Amino acid sequence: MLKKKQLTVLDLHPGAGKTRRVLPEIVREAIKKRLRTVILAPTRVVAAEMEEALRGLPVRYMTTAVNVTHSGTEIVDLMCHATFTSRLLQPIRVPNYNLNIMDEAHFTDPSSIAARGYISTRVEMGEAAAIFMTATPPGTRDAFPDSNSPIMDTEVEVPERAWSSGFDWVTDHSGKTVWFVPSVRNGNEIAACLTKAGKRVIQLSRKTFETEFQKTKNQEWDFVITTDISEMGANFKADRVIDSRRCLKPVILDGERVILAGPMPVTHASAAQRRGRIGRNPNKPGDEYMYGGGCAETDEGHAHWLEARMLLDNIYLQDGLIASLYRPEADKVAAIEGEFKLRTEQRKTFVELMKRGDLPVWLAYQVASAGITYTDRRWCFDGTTNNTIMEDSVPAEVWTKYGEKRVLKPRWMDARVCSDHAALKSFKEFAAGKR
Ligand SMILES: CC(=O)Nc1ccc(CC(N)=O)cc1
Repeated sequence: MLKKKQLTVLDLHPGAGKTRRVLPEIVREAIKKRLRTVILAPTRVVAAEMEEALRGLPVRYMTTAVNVTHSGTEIVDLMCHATFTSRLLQPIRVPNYNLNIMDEAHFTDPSSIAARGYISTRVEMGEAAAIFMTATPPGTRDAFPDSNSPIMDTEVEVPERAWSSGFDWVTDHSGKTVWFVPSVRNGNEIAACLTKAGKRVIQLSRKTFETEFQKTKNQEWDFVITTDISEMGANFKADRVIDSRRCLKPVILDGERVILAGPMPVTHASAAQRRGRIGRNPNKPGDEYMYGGGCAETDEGHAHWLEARMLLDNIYLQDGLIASLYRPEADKVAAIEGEFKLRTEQRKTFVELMKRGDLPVWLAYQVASAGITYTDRRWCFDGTTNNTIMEDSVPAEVWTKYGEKRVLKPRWMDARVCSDHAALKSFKEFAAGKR
């Protein structure tokens, strides 16, 4: 694998030991061969599990998620997918790694897609080797891959709202269930319904994942209600998955606004990863996968692939060259390569709107490409009436940094800034000049 110009897809089935058995073998060989290596974890939770798998190996953990004291001499770096892409974007030196290992390489967040595009382009140029570790590579059509133990697969109507009757099988179960929902708001309704029925429920989503994931180890629970973030190597001691088979798809409308379309079917890769949370123990056959819908290729035209092009257009590679997306996922977007390349000062604004601003890539780009500076929040209030953000069925209002109460009416409307209470609270803080 470790040879220049090689990209290997390590596509062993879910639970086959890619992280705990194969990765340490690859890292030992890399260190022996004096290959400057990067390992990319999707989340801090996985970064901490990798330290356990790699313990005793000389690895520099470029994350506060790992409390270890480094030799200072390590030639293997470990960081999150997003950290890698972030550093490429910023005026910070990133080694031209000889070996690029991406764990959970199916992750479809924009920074992950961009990282795959950058790495696969360096491999294509003959500069680097890469290993993409995932059971579900891009364009996989298999929702039912192999497992460590047999799984009971059942197609069944899954509730997506509070219920009173008709779903006894949900609550009659005496084990532990991981339930994939299409949104935080949908999970909140199901969680409230299960709690009312006497169940102990933990909710996971991207913003809460590190804190709340620890509760799956520290407290007894009956249900975990999670969004798609638990497709990225989240492990549970569960005997059932309930899968809505539904997700939200961010869609850019008329290059003007972003909607959260759906819910709509998941990809085959997503369904396989959801299912792959169970069947992991060869001594515990008969874990259950209950699924409420079919699969479809809902990544086609999904905003994450356009946002990945916005990131990759702004990453230096060589002179004026621009990294291409990883070939198997390159047709998911219809962008003109280079169309999002920003001049130095607009690029800095773009980066800051994403890092400190915590704005979606698309929205960060619209603001930066308009020549607006990071702290200039006038755009949050001067949009069309149809861009009015609502809070409890009335227009959302903030006090501006001038101390004037104004309706939130952004010039560019991205549904992700108000998809749940936490998102809207954050965007209100942004519009008010509070970060
Ligand atoms: C947002 C923007 O300024 N331009 C844009 C380019 C291409 C597309 C189509 C696609 N899904 O690939 C959508 C939007």
